[PDB]
Amino acid sequence: PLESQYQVGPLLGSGGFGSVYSGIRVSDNLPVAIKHVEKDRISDWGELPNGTRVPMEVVLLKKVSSGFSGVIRLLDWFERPDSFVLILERPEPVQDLFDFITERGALQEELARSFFWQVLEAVRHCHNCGVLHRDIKDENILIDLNRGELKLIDFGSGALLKDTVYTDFDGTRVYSPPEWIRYHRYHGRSAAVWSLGILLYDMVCGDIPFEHDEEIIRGQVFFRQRVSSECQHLIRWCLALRPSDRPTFEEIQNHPWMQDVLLPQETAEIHLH
Ligand SMILES: N[C@H]1CCC[C@H](Nc2cccc(-c3n[nH]c4cnc(-c5cccnc5)cc34)n2)C1
Repeated sequence: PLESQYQVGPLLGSGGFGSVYSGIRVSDNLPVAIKHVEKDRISDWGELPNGTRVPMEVVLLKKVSSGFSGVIRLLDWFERPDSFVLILERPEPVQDLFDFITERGALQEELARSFFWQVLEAVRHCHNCGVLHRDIKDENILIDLNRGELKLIDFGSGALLKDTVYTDFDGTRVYSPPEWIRYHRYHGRSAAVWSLGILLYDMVCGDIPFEHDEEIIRGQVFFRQRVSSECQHLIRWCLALRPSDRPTFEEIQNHPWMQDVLLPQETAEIHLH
């Protein structure tokens, strides 16, 4: 019975992903997040190592949950008649990147550098564990306001990482690559890099670069804020129209703009405290 193991708090939010509540594990008072997703709303299903029907999200989460905490870890999960309930780690105090950007405006490049680097590390961790997130965006990353550490959330649109083409997509369209818009086909890593380009622009400009399909397809970036030439270059590289023209993750992290990143703690002391 999960109803007695957890003290349910306020609704943190709801949307396509379902409904997520703040919670507290009664045994040790550990802060937690409680996510409800209706079975009717789940189209992507997977198999547990012990042979059982579970949402793919659970499968993916299990594969990425462990030491490296760039990703919010799954602590436990329950099946109900018409829904699944996930119990997830919850940092405190916390704010998602979307709200942070909204309230603070465009981020100083030193801050964006640290945040972007942490996201890259988190995404690399996922890929190394055979998991593709498919919905990297500011709304899906949490900021531990005390430690300056970022955490990736919501694998409800994710999939197992593969080297062949994806022909399905239920992520955020304005973060999706031109090859999806045009051909309904994309490969995991190169598509991820595109979304990262969108994210980086978002960090240093205060808003997303594209709104309509035609803009994504044209792939022309204009800067509304003062942004260094190095940063502009990295962004334009990630947003290359041709997937094969985009940088690998190693290439991104070796880019000149990516050098001399602050540690999470230093980042918090300077920018969050
Ligand atoms: N864009 C917003 C929409 C509302 C959910 C979320 N906000 C917060 C706020 C504090 C903690 C967590 C939190 N702590 N731990 C978590 C684990 N998973 C999720 C989550 C969010 C969305 C979809 N799936 C899972 C959220 C959390 N999430 C992000």
